[PDB]
Amino acid sequence: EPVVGTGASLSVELGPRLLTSIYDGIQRPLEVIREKTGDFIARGVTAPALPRDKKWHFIPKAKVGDKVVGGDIIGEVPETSIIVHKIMVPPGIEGEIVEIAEEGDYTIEEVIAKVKTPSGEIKELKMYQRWPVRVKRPYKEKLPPEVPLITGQRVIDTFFPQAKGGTAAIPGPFGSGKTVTQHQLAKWSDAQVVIYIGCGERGNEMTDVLEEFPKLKDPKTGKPLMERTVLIANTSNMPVAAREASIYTGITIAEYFRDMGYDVALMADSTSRWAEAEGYPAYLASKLAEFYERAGRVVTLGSDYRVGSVSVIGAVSPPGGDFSEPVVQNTLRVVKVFWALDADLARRRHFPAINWLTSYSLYVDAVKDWWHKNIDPEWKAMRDKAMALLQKESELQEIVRIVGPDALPERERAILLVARMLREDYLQQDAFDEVDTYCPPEKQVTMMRVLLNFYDKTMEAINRGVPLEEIAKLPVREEIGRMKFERDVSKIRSLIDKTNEQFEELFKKYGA
Ligand SMILES: Nc1ncnc2c1ncn2[C@@H]1O[C@H](COP(=O)(O)OP(=O)(O)O)[C@@H](O)[C@H]1O
Repeated sequence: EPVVGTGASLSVELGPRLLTSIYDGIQRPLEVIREKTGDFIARGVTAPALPRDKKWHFIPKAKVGDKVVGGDIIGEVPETSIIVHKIMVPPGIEGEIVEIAEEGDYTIEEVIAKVKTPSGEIKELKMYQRWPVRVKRPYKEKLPPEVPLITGQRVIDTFFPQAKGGTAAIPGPFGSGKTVTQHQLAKWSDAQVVIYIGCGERGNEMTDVLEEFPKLKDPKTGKPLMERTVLIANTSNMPVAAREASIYTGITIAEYFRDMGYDVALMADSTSRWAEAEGYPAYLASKLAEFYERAGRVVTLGSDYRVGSVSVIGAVSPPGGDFSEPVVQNTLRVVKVFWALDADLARRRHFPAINWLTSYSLYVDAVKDWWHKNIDPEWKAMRDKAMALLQKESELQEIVRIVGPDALPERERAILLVARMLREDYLQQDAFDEVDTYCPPEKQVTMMRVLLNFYDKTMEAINRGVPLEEIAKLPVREEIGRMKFERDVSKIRSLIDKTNEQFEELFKKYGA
């Protein structure tokens, strides 16, 4: 109960009823009290993490005489209408199943299986397990980044992708009302389970968490989002030790769902705060690295080949306006993706307000082959080409700030026209629209083809004396501006041929 080292069993419970729960930094339900210290040990107070009274349906998935290892799945429990809970042998336990519960209803303290280890010790297995939050749950192998976390947000999926098992940062307050991508990511990413550490601490970012989240829908199923979510609260009311520990608790819970074969998204909030008071400054930064090192897509423990994932999205909010010290410089050395939410884009109402010049993803090469093989062989070429055009536009805009626009040749005016179309018809996305709130991979590449083909044809036309003013008012342009609102991808695809012919009608009219 007490003991020396790093804590004496600072841990979490894992079994049916993690989903829909609201918790604190150390897994106590709807607001409890005070913990102290760390670096050595810690003290606690009363609350039961998972209900012992509630009865769960257990479907056995193994028989007497089955050999099992850590992570093997011995049964299933239908926990919400979205998520089947997978009952696994805890890590470090192996042997022969000598006893196993029949199908039926059971509380979580009941013994649903027994394992005889090779030395003969009999281990009793319940529907839940405990794990020290500060030790990475083990796995067979950490796979290299390969499969994108598909977000359905064009700028992210196309230009700044996150891999499943990857690490990403975004400017913080998740509760910030100036942006909604943080909410788009939670509901649309193709993770089955979300672990959310909303440490919104005061007023308008705290009671909006309670009794809206229960009404929030999971757009994929119609059912509520909380049926595939675990909330971890981090209020100003709470002790600084439980706040600190909350991310370790969240990522341990994420890892546990990963181990079942789920893709999970862990979203960690953060606030403009005074975190102050081992060779320090550098040490905390080294420990943060370790937290982010727990993200990954893995072959999980178990006898079946099984893959699961934890992807991390961390909020970042410096004390001041400037993104220099505390959290931001230290976070940006470890994360492979930064989505630079930009107050000046927001005021211009360019939405998602993601600065396409200051954001970055180091996963582009990691994920390209998944796109090429599954969606479009030209994904990476198109993406690179569109970015180069965005870079060119920005270089041109700088020059035109100095000398103005009147001296622009047709060619540069043309680059400006097409870059503007890319920004308006592709980067900008309407999270409030029934269609455009999510953009499937197949739609993203077709929209990109339409735009780049219009670019090719624009430059071909300039190259042949067609005035730009004639191209600017080509009727298909306005259809290109509305294609994000079209569900039918084949109708978007048809814009390619329509662009081609309209341009032919222009080559003709000029003898070009
Ligand atoms: N249709 C939309 N799609 C995506 N985001 C939207 C939409 N409408 C509004 N927004 C949000 O506005 C945000 C702008 O963020 P911003 O306020 O610049 O962050 P910061 O806190 O750094 O200023 C975008 O992330 C975007 O979510």
